[PDB]
Amino acid sequence: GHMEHRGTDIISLSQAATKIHQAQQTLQSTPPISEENNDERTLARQQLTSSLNALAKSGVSLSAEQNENLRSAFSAEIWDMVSQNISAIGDSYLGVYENVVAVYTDFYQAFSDILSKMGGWLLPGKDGNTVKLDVTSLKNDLNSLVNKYNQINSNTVLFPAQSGSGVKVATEAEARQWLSELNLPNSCLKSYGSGYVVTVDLTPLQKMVQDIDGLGAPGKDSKLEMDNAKYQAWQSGFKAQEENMKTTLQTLTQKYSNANSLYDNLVKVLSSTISSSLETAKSFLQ
Ligand code: NI
Repeated sequence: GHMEHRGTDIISLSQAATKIHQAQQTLQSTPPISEENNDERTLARQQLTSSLNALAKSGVSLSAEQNENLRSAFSAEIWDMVSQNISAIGDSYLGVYENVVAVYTDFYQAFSDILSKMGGWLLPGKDGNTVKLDVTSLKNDLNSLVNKYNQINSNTVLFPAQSGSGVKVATEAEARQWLSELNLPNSCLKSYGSGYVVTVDLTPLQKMVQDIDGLGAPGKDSKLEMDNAKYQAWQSGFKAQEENMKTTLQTLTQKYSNANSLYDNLVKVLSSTISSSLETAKSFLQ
């Protein structure tokens, strides 16, 4: 125990610092908006975990204070506990949030694509005080989106994260915990086979379709002639529902960001611990 090995400690600590910094760069730069991006993020966390596994085996020494920092933050042996703890947070918390954003991203794009058609569904009325709305084309497109995202598959499931040809499901209790965590309405909790899933919120779309039927029966052309005031009042209601979906997506992306920030704060604790150890290896008390 009397012979030092600063050279090898410097190499081992440097190696770990580098891998941790690379994983951090990935997790701060790569948005969780596609399967491909999330694969990159998951790989970055694997690279971090592996680096801590290697560091644990390297025999670098921790001071009492560094030891304590690690125990406190993550509540050879110490590094294995740290690796286990951060791995759980990455897989079970951050990785679920990443799936939530990617799934919602594509859903919301599908909605955006319908909004892009609305211009063509609003025509001149019989005179300057009236309009003609293609209520049939609009309702059909919304109902189609509802139908698509009312299914249970990888396009629709927020939790659990999906992969392979089955449907991964959770216990009701675990699913409700995520429902609460995500601040989603109760309609998002769905039974599937032996368990439960959490899916996208269709309620504003369904409300839109209801308000369309509320305007009254279309004419012979499947379109609805409307006085300007009535159209304006309907448009206000439609926008309100668009706002609801926008708000939902916003909550979810902010919560993802905070999950990513929580993981990053742990990474900072790692980097600071390793940096302090590197100073120790380089320092000579006179
Ligand atoms: Ni010795």
